[PDB]
Amino acid sequence: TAALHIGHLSKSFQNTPVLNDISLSLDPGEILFIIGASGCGKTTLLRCLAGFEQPDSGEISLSGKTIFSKNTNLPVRERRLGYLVQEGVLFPHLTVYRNIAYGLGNGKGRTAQERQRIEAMLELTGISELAGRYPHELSGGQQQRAALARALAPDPELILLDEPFSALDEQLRRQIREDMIAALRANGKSAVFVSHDREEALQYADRIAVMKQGRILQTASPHELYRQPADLDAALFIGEGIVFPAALNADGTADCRLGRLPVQSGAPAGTRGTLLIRPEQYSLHPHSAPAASIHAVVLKTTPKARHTEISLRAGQTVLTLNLPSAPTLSDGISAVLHLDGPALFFPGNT
Amino acid sequence: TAALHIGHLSKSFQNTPVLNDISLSLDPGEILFIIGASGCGKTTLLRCLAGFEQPDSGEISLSGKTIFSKNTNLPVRERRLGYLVQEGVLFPHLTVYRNIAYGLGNGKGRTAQERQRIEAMLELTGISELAGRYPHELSGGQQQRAALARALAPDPELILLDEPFSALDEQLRRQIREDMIAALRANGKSAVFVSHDREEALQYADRIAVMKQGRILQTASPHELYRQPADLDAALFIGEGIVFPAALNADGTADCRLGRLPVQSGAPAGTRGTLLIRPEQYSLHPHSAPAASIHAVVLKTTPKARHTEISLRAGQTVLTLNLLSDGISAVLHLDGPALFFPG
Ligand SMILES: Nc1ncnc2c1ncn2[C@@H]1O[C@H](COP(=O)(O)OP(=O)(O)OP(=O)(O)O)[C@@H](O)[C@H]1O
Ligand SMILES: Nc1ncnc2c1ncn2[C@@H]1O[C@H](COP(=O)(O)OP(=O)(O)OP(=O)(O)O)[C@@H](O)[C@H]1O
Ligand SMILES: [Ca+2]
Ligand SMILES: [Ca+2]
Ligand SMILES: [Ca+2]
Repeated sequence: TAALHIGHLSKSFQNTPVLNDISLSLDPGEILFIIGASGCGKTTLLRCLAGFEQPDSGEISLSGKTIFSKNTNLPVRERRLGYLVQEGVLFPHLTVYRNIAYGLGNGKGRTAQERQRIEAMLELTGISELAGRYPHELSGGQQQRAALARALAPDPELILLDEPFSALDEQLRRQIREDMIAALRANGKSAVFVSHDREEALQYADRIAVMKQGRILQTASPHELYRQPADLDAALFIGEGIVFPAALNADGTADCRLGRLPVQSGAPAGTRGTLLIRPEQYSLHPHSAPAASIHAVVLKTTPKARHTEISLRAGQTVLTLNLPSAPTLSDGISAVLHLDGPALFFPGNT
Repeated sequence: TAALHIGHLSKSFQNTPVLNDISLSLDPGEILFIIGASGCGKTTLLRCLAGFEQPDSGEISLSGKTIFSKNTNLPVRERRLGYLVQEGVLFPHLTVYRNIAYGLGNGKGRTAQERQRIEAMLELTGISELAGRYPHELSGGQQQRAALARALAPDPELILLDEPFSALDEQLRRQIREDMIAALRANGKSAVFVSHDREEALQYADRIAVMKQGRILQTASPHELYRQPADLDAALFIGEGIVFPAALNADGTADCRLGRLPVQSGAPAGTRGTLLIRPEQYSLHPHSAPAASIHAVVLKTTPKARHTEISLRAGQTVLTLNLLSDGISAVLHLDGPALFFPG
């Protein structure tokens, strides 16, 4: 998948303003991430789209149909989208299986086709052995995965996922996220993810909308957000940074306590502001010979948002490395791989 | 702080084993992190400590007093610890102010001392302007912080914190955890945190217990857990790693297709195994000319699991970086330009 457009949307609770003149589009098949500080309005936005909250002005359209505006306000039932709530509350008196079955057909999961879709959701999320559990019989991350499976089962053209993975250990989240998003993309599905995992957003988002106090500071690709953030607030939200008051010079540097540093800016010389350094930009020299120095050949370089993925031939194997930046090889190909420190060795009774 | 002793503790549900021969110890004022894959038994362990669940076997003692055993089983209200449940669960019919007041004195929050302590908790967690709200008027991360404020207000000698920060954006979680753990340490408090944030555990834990399928895989300092893991299983849970089939040599190197690499092991030469390299150990050379170079002097050097914390006098600042004798001269390089934001 669905297109979505939200135009000038605003929402207040009593004297409490929360969404302030928000505009946002989602293209068919697009994976959009919405991120921002606690309390900035993410869940309220999703609830306004799904019809659980009523905006007090603005417009919302979904796949070419107005669903909210000065003269329309469709019931939740008439809004063709899926919405995994941040609470992920399951029906207490239903089994995991029957929770997942709920949004398919008559809800009972008696048909072979339902059984097969439900089992596929259980396998994706790694909870097949818990199909007969009731929700009170589950850990926090097991309950989270069952809620995710139930949301995903009907495979809506648009799905809104409000922190679908926040209770899950890293390796688990990484597997589910990759398998799930590949499958959404394979099927042309549109999705909006709320996340506060910076690496997740940078890796998987087509575009990221960064919110602050009910407004959108910036909506951009991961590469543009990270390297060309609109604001210092956006820059600090998307990554760690070390900041100093600074005065811009005319030669592409700025002065700060640390020193005179090259800086990306087109503002006039004499502008005052703040300069930000990413911790990965620093190194200290000289350096000891590395534990191992190996000769390597660069096969392929692929820029990502905040790193470059390098394909390598070193010794007699090929590795892929993620590094803050690419090496300068007068050759374009000839490099030296360093290992810092001993590796670990495990005798592996496999 | 209060010391804690858990001894050969187990628990099954129905006929479903969930905690299996847990032993675990906490010295006064120690900060322990418990981590492990989803379903491994972290919350069940905490519930058994707090008396919400009853173990089948084993002993729990608190500051030297046996609280669970074959012959003893102190009710919840009698166990002198605080416990922040992974759901948080605020009292829905009380404001945030009265929720945080609840564990102080008569719960009314009418004494100047109570008002002061509630203000301290509202400020630590950044929710001062929400203190008049009810829980259903709050965002998920605000509800989480109010629940944390409520649990921390009585300042118990032992506090159990099951995922107290999981709904919070990075800057917020960093500030709250730095301020709060510094305060706990300054006051000598003992704390057990459950987390799945690896950096967090490695930075703040005095020890980390890694659980797997109901058992303790390894309990150790962050340095030991990360640099001497018990298990390729434990190694990969605590951090990333690139692996290679390798064969052990006798000079403390291992053969693998990448080369003859120095390795840490005591095993017998000839042992075939897996070599594991952490991503931080890799670099590719040569690097580009640096955008800038700043002369620096090393002030101090604090070893951590994945890096060393170095204090440096450079230009006209002191900078502290995660990246050598503590008085040496060195040069800081900056790779690429910094960003500049007009005021
Ligand atoms: N009534 C019950 N019957 C059977 N198993 C149960 C019951 N209650 C909990 N469990 C199981 O106990 C195991 C441990 O649960 P616990 O909540 O302690 O895990 P956790 O480590 O805190 O998980 P997470 O990281 O997902 O929060 C889980 O596998 C869960 O399925
Ligand atoms: N009934 C209400 N009355 C007044 N303010 C409310 C009410 N409900 C929510 N809010 C406020 O609206 C703002 C947006 O809340 P929302 O749940 O959308 O935030 P969020 O970005 O999802 O936050 P988090 O990251 O903490 O989950 C918050 O500051 C919250 O306190
Ligand atoms: Ca939210
Ligand atoms: Ca748990
Ligand atoms: Ca070989």
